[PDB]
Amino acid sequence: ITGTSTVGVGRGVLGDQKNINTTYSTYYYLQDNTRGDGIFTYDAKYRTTLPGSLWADADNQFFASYDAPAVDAHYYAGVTYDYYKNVHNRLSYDGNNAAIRSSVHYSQGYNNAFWNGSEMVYGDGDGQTFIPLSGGIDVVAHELTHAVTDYTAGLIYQNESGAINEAISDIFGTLVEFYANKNPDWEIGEDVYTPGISGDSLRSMSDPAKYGDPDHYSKRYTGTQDNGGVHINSGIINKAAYLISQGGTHYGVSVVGIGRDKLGKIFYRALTQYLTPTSNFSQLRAAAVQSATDLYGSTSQEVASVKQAFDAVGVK
Ligand SMILES: N[C@@H](CCCC[NH3+])C(=O)O
Ligand SMILES: [Ca+2]
Ligand SMILES: [Ca+2]
Ligand SMILES: [Ca+2]
Ligand SMILES: [Ca+2]
Ligand SMILES: [Zn+2]
Repeated sequence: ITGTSTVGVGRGVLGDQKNINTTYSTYYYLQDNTRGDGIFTYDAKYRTTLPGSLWADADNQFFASYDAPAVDAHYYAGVTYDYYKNVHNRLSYDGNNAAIRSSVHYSQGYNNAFWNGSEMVYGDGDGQTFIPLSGGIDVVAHELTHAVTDYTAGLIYQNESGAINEAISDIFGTLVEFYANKNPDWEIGEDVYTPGISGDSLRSMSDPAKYGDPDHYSKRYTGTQDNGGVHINSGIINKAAYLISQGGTHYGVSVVGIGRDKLGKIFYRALTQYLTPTSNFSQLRAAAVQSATDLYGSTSQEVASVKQAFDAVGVK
């Protein structure tokens, strides 16, 4: 909508106060004009018609319980935009400052979040498996990263290409979490998963097997569930990315860590220059090796570590 840019204040899902960029025209709307062609947050009103209504508020204060998922979806979309712009020189998900749209309060008891081809969508959770999923910066950045992938490599959401697609979203979700630097880790969704259980998460990149996901290609799932295991076999790539950044010895293979920033540069270049819709894990290895070669040189430690990491997870 047309209006003047304003700064509201509210509380997110976890009770933390933050400022939000809003737009004033009779009401104050969750429309951030400071980033690209805007970040817009919508109320789906417990239904499944999308996007719903652009979030409107009478006083620019967002402290009601119902406001909290919208505050975080809006704010963390901004963080994610900033990460891609500041770190990778990428303007929104399409590289041309496309408007970023999110809807919250999707359906009832909805234990998930997704990118629907056009926008991000967040359930509130059922209060036991999840609380409202926009409370997780890694979840928000995971979903927006699907938009990036969809515009760039276009990895088909099935089998190995789909597991790469998922791992890319977990990788950049995690790198965005570190960029914001609140309580960062290599786990996925810990801030919104199982409020009654401390210390767990939906997936682990440092130890995928903690939640039954494979950490080596020999353990890959080959059935048909979950689009051929896209959220399962992502563990193999997540583990490789974790090893590239942090190092370690995994099934006897030692990897020299090179840190998160270089992990991000290598995988962003692979995503945007080398991967294609049909890429498999072997092709991801080659794309990552080539990306590291481009950035750091063929004789670099960075290239050697990429090779070590894919060796360690059984990807040749
Ligand atoms: N996002 C993953 C895990 C969440 C499961 C919650 N229902 C999936 O859709 O499979
Ligand atoms: Ca208000
Ligand atoms: Ca965390
Ligand atoms: Ca996390
Ligand atoms: Ca928990
Ligand atoms: Zn995903």
